[PDB]
Amino acid sequence: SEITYSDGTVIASIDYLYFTTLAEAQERMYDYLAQRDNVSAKELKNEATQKFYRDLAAKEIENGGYKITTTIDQKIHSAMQSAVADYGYLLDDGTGRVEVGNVLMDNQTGAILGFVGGRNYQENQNNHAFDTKRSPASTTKPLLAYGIAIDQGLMGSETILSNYPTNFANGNPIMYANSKGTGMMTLGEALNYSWNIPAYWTYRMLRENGVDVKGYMEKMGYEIPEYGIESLPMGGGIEVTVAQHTNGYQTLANNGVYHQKHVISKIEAADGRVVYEYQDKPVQVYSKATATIMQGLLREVLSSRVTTTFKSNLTSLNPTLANADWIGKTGTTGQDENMWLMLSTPRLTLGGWIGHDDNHSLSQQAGYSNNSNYMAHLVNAIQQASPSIWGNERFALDPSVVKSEVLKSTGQKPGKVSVEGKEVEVTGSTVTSYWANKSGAPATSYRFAIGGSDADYQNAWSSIVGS
Amino acid sequence: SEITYSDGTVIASIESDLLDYLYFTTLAEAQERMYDYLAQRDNVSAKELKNEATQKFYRDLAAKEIENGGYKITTTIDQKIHSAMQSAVADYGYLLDDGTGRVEVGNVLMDNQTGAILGFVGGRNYQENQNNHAFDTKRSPASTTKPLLAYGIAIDQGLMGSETILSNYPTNFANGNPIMYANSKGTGMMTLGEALNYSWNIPAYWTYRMLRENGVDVKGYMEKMGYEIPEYGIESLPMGGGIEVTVAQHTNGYQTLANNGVYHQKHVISKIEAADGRVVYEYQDKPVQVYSKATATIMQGLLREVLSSRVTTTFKSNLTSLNPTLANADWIGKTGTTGQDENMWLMLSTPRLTLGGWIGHDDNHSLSQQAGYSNNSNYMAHLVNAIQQASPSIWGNERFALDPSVVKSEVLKSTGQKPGKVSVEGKEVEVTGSTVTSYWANKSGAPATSYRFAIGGSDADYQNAWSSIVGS
Ligand SMILES: *[B-](O)(O)CNC(=O)c1ccccc1Cl
Ligand SMILES: *[B-](O)(O)CNC(=O)c1ccccc1Cl
Ligand SMILES: [Cl-]
Ligand SMILES: [Cl-]
Ligand SMILES: [Cl-]
Ligand SMILES: [Cl-]
Ligand SMILES: [Cl-]
Ligand SMILES: [Cl-]
Ligand SMILES: [Cl-]
Ligand SMILES: [Cl-]
Ligand SMILES: [Cl-]
Ligand SMILES: [Cl-]
Ligand SMILES: [Cl-]
Ligand SMILES: [Cl-]
Ligand SMILES: [Cl-]
Ligand SMILES: [Cl-]
Ligand SMILES: [Cl-]
Ligand SMILES: [Cl-]
Ligand SMILES: [Cl-]
Ligand SMILES: [Cl-]
Ligand code: NA
Ligand code: NA
Repeated sequence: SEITYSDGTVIASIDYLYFTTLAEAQERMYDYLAQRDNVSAKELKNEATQKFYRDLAAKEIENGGYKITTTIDQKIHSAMQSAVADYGYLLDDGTGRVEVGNVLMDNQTGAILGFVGGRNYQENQNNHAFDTKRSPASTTKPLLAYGIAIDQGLMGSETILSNYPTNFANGNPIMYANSKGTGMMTLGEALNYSWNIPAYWTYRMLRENGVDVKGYMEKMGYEIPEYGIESLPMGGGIEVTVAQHTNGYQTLANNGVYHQKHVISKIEAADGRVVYEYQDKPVQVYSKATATIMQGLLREVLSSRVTTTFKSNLTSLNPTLANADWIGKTGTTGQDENMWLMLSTPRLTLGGWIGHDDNHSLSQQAGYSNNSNYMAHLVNAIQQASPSIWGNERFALDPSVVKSEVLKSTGQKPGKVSVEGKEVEVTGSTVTSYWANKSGAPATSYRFAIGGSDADYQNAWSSIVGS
Repeated sequence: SEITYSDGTVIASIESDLLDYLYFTTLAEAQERMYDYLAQRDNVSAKELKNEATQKFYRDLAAKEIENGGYKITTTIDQKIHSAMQSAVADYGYLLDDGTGRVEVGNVLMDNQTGAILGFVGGRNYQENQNNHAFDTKRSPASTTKPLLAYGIAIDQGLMGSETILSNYPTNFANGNPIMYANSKGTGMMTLGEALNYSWNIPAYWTYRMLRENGVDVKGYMEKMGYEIPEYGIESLPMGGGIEVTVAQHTNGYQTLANNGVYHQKHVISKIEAADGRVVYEYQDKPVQVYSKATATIMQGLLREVLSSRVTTTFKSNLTSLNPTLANADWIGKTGTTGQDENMWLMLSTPRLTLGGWIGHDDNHSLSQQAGYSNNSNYMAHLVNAIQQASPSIWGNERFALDPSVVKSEVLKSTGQKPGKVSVEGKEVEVTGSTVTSYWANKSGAPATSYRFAIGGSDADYQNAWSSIVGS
């Protein structure tokens, strides 16, 4: 039995590359054998059956004469190994040795071209790309809060949300770093800064409208045991591998269309019948309008440089590659335990995590600076190895996107609002807001933003009233 | 006659003209030193020397003396470094072109302890454009003025400390126009750290306004650093309004802050000696304490955060990517941007060196929006690295640190002054809250909180501020 690269080159006969691809090879054989023997999912639920079928899948691979075709690009995977050997030291920050996981994924197929499993398989065998699960934190926000709210037509690109101080149900303040919050802001600013309260209100709105949020997340392969959590949009109650989470940003980057992640393409018996072949099941999870609007937002998350120095780092390493159409989002857990940076061009998504195996804190700036700088170095290694793999294509608004002229101040169409009895003529600076519904944005009404108390609205309307 | 590098290697021999940047700059300055020495030797008075045909005669005589004579001219120019600077601009200059044309450039590397100029960049390519953008060009230093003319003086005079609050509330010039910053009429109260990081304008306006109300001799300070500003009675002076400088002079103001407040006059010539042994000129060390050590070291701490905040420069990010270990040196700096983005400045120091940097167009037209935020910052990280590669210890590993004379005060985040009770317009109030350490350069430290706790701000501003404070 043999395991090969995408081109056919032998990886090995039956150091992360071996164990990862063999393991997935095995899971594939497992499904196949259980299918071959008509084991129902009840018996499959059973633990000693599980052990038996696992063992049988493994021997079937050793004893069989199987050709196992992987999706791994040798040059690219190899360059990624070198990148982490050469530049992994950039992660270490005086909190101990910082572990890393990266998965490089073709956005149009979901194939995985290469990955980084950890700083050094010899030193530490944990596989941080495929096995370790950590809260994805704020990188949850585009997928589960904002993207869904837009796809449902509850929100456009320049909609306003409350970042006024507010409490969880226990009465503790919702915090972001040191801040209890500020006031109204646009989706764009909420996203660039990664504020927490606007995300809380958004998911709260989705529950109020009874939106099938599980539907969305499950179509991307996400398994979240409990959706009834106030901090869910922030990453609370969620734990994901780098591979699975990469698959989510693949969905946004591929114009809303999911392709299931995979590292095994084909398994052929000695006589050459396919025991397993990868079967494309493209799923439209977000509308093309919603995914393309989200792309324009996530472009500016990087551009703005508020929570990541990535675009600066990359410019200094390779100004040409800095000009590809990068979009992305960062994540940071509450005690700086885990940092994420997810990056896409139209062709590829590169998911990246860092943290400690025992879950203890990183440095304040581990995500903003170190992982950003390490990931720029990695992206540049992938380029050198395979020089047009990223592409210079641009993300663009889908024709079905609807434009609205809204007031900058309310994110809604200008007109008459009643403000404590005195009805007023809301006028002023306007912007183009992008929506994914039919009618675009509504007329401005008193409760114009996502979230906010009465005290907040009093206060906010006061400022707008300074006409 | 020969001009050499600091180590004695010959840059060039000087011959009469028939009828790069490095040659003409050093020659032009050698000539200025010979001018001084000839007027001297002939006892011409500096009033006699205001006679204009007399400038001409003594300038021509100084040119001739060098041409004819057998003079050894020792410059301060470090050959490997200067050479690395010329390669860096040739290799990375293109990073400055942003779509508005051929972006010109001036850089001056200075030793903070002596004022010696180790190297410079005169421009993009002497053979295409001979204008010397390091020594000749004068442009507004824009916001890079603020630490020198506004905040550093106010701290020095005891009128403000590291965590003093200043107004950024909307305010007008005397002519009724709003003071603008980018596109913003302003915000509210903010710390000195925030005013400096974002480079707001209203806090500098109020700072200079204070200095003027106090009768502070701002001119005294600036002139001790060699700055020539014809009119100090300008509202926007602390933003760079009514100031034009060369990169060499302006690098010298930053050298003064970096050197714990002690100015050394910039120079490119260290010695002229004749074949017979006469030393016709030798650089005389003349250190001047322009700001106190407490002020300069306080200012150093704030300028460290200007760069690390990355608000108006990507520099520390660019440099981290090029050379992480070099990025860990103790960098401090300030950016400048003129109103229409005509001119971008970035000034950088470690304890050992100051590197000034300007970009812009010879004809003064606009650069792109991010020319200084990103392009200059990235080109200068490349320059700082090339200097490093040429001379790996030259930037040094020393840290900037508070002088012992600095006075520390425990102060309210919200007011910048000691906690206590305040006349909040009938209803005496007890001000409590978040505490921070504030550094002062005086004897006594910060005040107890007064009603008017900030630099600047109207009656209505203070109603607004105090209302929001009290809400605890
Ligand atoms: B975001 O990563 O910028 C901020 N996220 C959080 O604060 C978050 C992360 C994990 C669990 C819960 C929360 Cl609120
Ligand atoms: B600073 O460069 O960030 C802001 N400075 C200016 O706005 C300025 C520049 C030159 C002349 C006058 C002004 Cl206000
Ligand atoms: Cl590997
Ligand atoms: Cl391959
Ligand atoms: Cl809580
Ligand atoms: Cl749900
Ligand atoms: Cl999952
Ligand atoms: Cl639920
Ligand atoms: Cl697979
Ligand atoms: Cl950018
Ligand atoms: Cl609709
Ligand atoms: Cl030169
Ligand atoms: Cl004066
Ligand atoms: Cl001057
Ligand atoms: Cl005056
Ligand atoms: Cl000189
Ligand atoms: Cl002689
Ligand atoms: Cl830093
Ligand atoms: Cl940056
Ligand atoms: Cl005190
Ligand atoms: Na984040
Ligand atoms: Na500036």
